[PDB]
Amino acid sequence: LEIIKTLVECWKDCLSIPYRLIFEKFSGKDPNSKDNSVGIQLLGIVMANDLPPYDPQCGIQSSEYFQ
Repeated sequence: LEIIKTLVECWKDCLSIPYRLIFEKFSGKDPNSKDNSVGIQLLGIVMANDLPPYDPQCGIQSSEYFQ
């Protein structure tokens, strides 16, 4: 996570932040799995910078994403 944080923070120039894999990280079910933690932490990293969440024209409708 630290490596990725510095990677994103340093190259804020040509990095198309990819969703539709962060999404599946926190789009889990089965409330007995610490598996959406990775997606939450990745979104927290991307939000630690000034990077907009969900960058609309990259996939899923905002409704399902944020739900």
